[PDB]
Amino acid sequence: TTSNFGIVVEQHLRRISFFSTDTLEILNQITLGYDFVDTAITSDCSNVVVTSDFCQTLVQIETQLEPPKVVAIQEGQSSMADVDITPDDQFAVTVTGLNHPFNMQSYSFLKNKFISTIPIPYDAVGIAISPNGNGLILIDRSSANTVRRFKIDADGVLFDTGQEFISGGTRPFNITFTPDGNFAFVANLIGNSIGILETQNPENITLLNAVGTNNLPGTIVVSRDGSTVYVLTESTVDVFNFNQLSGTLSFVKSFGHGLLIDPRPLFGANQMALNKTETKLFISANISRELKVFTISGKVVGYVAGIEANGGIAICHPD
Repeated sequence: TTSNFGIVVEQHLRRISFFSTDTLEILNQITLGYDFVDTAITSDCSNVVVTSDFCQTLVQIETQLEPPKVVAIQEGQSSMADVDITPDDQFAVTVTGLNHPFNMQSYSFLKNKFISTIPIPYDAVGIAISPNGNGLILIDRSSANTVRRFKIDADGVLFDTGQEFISGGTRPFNITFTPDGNFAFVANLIGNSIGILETQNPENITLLNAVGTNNLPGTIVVSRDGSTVYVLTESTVDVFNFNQLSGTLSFVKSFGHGLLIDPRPLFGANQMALNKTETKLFISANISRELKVFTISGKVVGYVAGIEANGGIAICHPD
């Protein structure tokens, strides 16, 4: 029972790998022959979820044994890409990938089945569930340069509020909450800016402002105290400080990962994660097909052996 590990998708091998945060070597490689996209992991740290696009199949696996044991394989109504889990670990929620129709789908970890399905707009990418427990869901709408607000209840039933909000810049692509659920950050992919939304009151969401970034911001990682924010770019990681009273993101510095990556074809899937000691960044390079590890200061620390990165990435974080 170790909690120094993570999981990464390799879409072209129709495979996934578990790797150690410590040694930086593979742990277990499960090959199921699906169209894999993104992953989530549980608070508990005990169960994982992987999605698939054209295969429209979600797989669930238990992580605490000799070799990792997959335990459910369900097909959804339609395709799947970004995933988040509710903060209580009871449900997993999925958003559309490339092939239509376009639906949001929730899945019960207890019942090991899907529970609700609702249609989402054509331009929908990225998903984020608030850690409050208030059950607010927000997704990006890339062509309407707006973000839309959804609901999931205690049962897993999904709802469409049809409330949309400016994203700050243009081509909103990925969203990430603060650990307390009071702000959300939207990566605006051509706008080259992060948007910042007031989400403490989900009946009254508002955009406050937007700070700019290097070319082509993909994924937002935020440290567990909420004061440091890391953004994955075509060429760099950017770090900002966040000020939780005034709602202001302040640039600190950037460093270049020297990797080839391209968010677009992974529909909102996080290609970066922080170890449990928020001391190092793990990056999943789409196109260099490498899992590189850096320190948050930019120091490169080394890559993992023989993983052809291609898709989402998640690291173990108990809490």
